[PDB]
Amino acid sequence: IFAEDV
Amino acid sequence: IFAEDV
Amino acid sequence: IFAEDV
Amino acid sequence: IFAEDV
Amino acid sequence: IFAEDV
Amino acid sequence: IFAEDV
Repeated sequence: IFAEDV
Repeated sequence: IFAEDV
Repeated sequence: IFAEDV
Repeated sequence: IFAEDV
Repeated sequence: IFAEDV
Repeated sequence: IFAEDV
């Protein structure tokens, strides 16, 4: 899993 | 931005 | 708003 | 998996 | 079961 | 905002 909020 | 690889 | 169940 | 971004 | 109220 | 996942 890769996840981000940017 | 929200992004994911799952 | 981003919401999920996976 | 639960996820939420707000 | 998913419920989302906005 | 309400999210419920069951």
